[PDB]
Amino acid sequence: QAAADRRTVEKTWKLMDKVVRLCQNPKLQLKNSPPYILDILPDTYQHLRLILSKYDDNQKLAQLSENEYFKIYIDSLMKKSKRAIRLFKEGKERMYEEQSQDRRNLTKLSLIFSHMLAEIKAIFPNGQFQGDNFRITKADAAEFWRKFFGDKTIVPWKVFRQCLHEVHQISSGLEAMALKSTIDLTCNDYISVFEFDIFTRLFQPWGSILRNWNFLAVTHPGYMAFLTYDEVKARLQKYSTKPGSYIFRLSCTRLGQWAIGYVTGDGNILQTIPHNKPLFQALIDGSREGFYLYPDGRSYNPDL
Ligand SMILES: COc1cc([N+](=O)[O-])cc([C@H]2N(C(=O)COc3ccc4ccc(OC)c(CC(=O)O)c4n3)[C@@H](C)c3cccc(=O)n32)c1C
Ligand SMILES: [Mg+2]
Repeated sequence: QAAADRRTVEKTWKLMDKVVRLCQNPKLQLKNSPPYILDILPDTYQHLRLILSKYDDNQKLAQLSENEYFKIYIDSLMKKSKRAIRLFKEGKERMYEEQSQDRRNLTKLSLIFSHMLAEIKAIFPNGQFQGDNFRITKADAAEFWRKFFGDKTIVPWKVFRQCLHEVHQISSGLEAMALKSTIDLTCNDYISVFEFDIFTRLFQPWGSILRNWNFLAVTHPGYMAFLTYDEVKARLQKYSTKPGSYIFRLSCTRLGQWAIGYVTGDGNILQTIPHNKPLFQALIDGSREGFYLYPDGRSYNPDL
């Protein structure tokens, strides 16, 4: 990780600007729906401009430029922005085909950028680095983080995996690789305390977290990962005549929280946020009551 001096941070601004120009192409017919690069990248430049404003003398810039998280962040942003630029160049006319693999990769990158924005606003609230004070929401998860990493804001994946394995054993590399793609929202091969917080909130309780993660995100056909409210309604339309069809999903706008969509006996699509109980438990309760019967339309619910 190169040092994050103002020259480097500015070089990243120019790259993001290219991505914004490329995404303004009308032939693209880009829909205003989260994650929306034309919101995320400008807001990211703004937050970076804020951070740099605070580190105004030369002993502050030495702090910021040497900040391990910030060094990693700026390097990711530059790599992801170069990737996006490469995507349009190599994708050429295939970028206007709203269903092409080139546009799907652009959507993948827009999620990442969105996750990176939420992270930096969390780690640098109001441009001031607060990474070592970040309060992990689940207490037993926070015990784990402080025990093995203490004050750190960001941790190499390999380090994180070995320490997690001491407490919750991973069965295989394929599992570890699926776990990585789940926890590592920003796809930078690191685990920040923000990503850890999102993960242990989604798949609580900590004491059985890997079982919960497998049950919800690996083996459950009802899991849909990131969808907007409208996208949930759209996907369930084909099942509006099959009450009990349901899916559950995440929101890139409100990380760390689950939502469920399901079809009522009348053929209506309702969506609900399970406040104050783990998702696997809401699904188990929901199944018994007769609401959550056919995950994504299949004919049986996965075995608890
Ligand atoms: C039971 O009533 C609801 C259930 C859901 N619903 O299940 O989607 C959504 C809505 C409500 N909205 C919100 O409440 C937004 O505030 C939150 C707060 C926490 C959230 C946690 C997770 C989550 O999903 C991962 C969402 C929804 C999202 O981010 O998309 C959250 N939204 C937004 C979206 C919206 C858009 C269009 C119609 C609509 O009614 N609403 C209501 C009342
Ligand atoms: Mg990461």
